[PDB]
Amino acid sequence: GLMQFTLPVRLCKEIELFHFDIGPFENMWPGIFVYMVHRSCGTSCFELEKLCRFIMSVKKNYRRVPYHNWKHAVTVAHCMYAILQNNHTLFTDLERKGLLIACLCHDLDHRGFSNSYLQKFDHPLAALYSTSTMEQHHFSQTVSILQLEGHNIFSTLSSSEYEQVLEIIRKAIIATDLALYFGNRKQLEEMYQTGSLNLNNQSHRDRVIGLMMTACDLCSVTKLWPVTKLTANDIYAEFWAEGDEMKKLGIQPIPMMDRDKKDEVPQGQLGFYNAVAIPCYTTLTQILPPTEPLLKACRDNLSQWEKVIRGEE
Ligand SMILES: O=C(NCc1cccs1)c1ccc2nccnc2c1
Ligand SMILES: [Mg+2]
Ligand SMILES: [Zn+2]
Repeated sequence: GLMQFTLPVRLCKEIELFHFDIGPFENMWPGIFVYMVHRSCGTSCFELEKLCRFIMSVKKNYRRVPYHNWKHAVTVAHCMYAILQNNHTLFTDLERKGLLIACLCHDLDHRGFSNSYLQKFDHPLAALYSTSTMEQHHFSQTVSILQLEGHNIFSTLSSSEYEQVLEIIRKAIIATDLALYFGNRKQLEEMYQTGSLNLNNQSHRDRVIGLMMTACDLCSVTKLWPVTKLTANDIYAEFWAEGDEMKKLGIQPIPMMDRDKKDEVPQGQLGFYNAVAIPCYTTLTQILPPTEPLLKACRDNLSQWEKVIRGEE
């Protein structure tokens, strides 16, 4: 009960900021996550024996892939933490619980390949789940880990609260499918401008939670430039592995994924910030004004990519 986690001073201050980097010390990340659940949720939300056992089993089931790894899990959980702490009264006790667990679990057992590559490979997961293949898998893996003896961190919830928390986590993990972002954001942009957006309307909250999930998932573009630039490397390490695996199926991959076409990366990053990142954080700032720093940092990184193109770095 009286056992808090404390970070060193600098982490303790920086962790409250959207652009916080969780750092290179793997052994500190579970502590960081627990610190965030205790501050976001309460010391009371989870039995700490079970939370620790849940965290270390989730970590075990992330793979040693360049980007879609444990560090990404905790980085995405941190971004959700910054949004929840900056919007303290807009979210239920159940949503703050569910959403940080959703983020930590959102890419469980990722192999570093797009849904498109699973479909073209004809992977068994593609037979089992026709759309949002990896994301239906990540939710399935979360439910598997929650069911291990000693891991049900939600055990103290009523029957109905339990079903609600697993529904929040399912929708939240499905929403990380970028293919669903475009429709979701458009619907949110219309609802906001026509003035019909209503946070007491569940269908509306669901959509807003989807946007948050996309925003947290992409939060690499919202870091200080050296973090953004060095994370892009890991992201492209995966894209190029997949491009290589496409060429092994006798399919020329899209330029983004072709390691032969590295030159085109800066322009591809511009399109990504323009088509995806900026619209995402713009719409999110409109619905949740206190998330303006994510839109600001993203605009800043777009400009850095423009400078890279103009040969200035
Ligand atoms: O998923 C990416 N590109 C393919 C698609 C975009 C939209 C729908 S499918 C992508 C591209 C570039 C990134 N740079 C940074 C972070 N995340 C990134 C993610
Ligand atoms: Mg994912
Ligand atoms: Zn992710």
